[PDB]
Amino acid sequence: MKRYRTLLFDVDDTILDFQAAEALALRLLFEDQNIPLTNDMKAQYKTINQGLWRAFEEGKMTRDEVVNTRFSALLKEYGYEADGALLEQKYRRFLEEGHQLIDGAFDLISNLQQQFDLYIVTNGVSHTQYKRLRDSGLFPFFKDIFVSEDTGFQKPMKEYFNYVFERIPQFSAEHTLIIGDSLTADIKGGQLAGLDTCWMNPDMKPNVPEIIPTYEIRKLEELYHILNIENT
Repeated sequence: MKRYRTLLFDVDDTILDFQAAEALALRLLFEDQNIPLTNDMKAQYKTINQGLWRAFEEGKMTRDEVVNTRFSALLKEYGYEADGALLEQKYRRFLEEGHQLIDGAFDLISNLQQQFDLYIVTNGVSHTQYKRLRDSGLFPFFKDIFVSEDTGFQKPMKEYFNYVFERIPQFSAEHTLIIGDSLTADIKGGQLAGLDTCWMNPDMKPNVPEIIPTYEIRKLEELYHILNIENT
């Protein structure tokens, strides 16, 4: 039977609770600006932010443009003249203080480190991901951290994965699994790159693009059975 050797983990909403970090950072940003954060505004922020990150994944926008325009795009249509780069800098500081964990992530990663080689694969801002991984105690369990900004490309692009593969000693695709919550960055990314994929989908979101993962789970602890190792 197949035994994976190398696990590539996405960060946000895979092992760290990015939703929680985002929720806190948005609240604090809007309090900082003394602007009421209505349900309608929060919903539009999420749609705008999602569309801009997708444009970046697709190669249609730089990440800097994504993060430096999302808050000006939102506030401008609600009638506020806003400096998108300044708002992002404030948001960024608050986001970098949120290192909430996904349920079971610490115990899972600690257990897997004993039997597999673990790596991080992320499109997130390098400083932000390093800091949140350090603060949550996850950082030392990973052999390396591969950030899109070093590569010239981003998940799901095949060239991002080429960069990662060249930097894993004795890399074998057949013995590698990528685990992440994004159909578009992680699952499409891994599939393109010749990897088995594991979709973290706790909320049983639909698969609108029909990007089919090798596995789909709701909780990280379901990995023990997929990886065929005993939980401890």
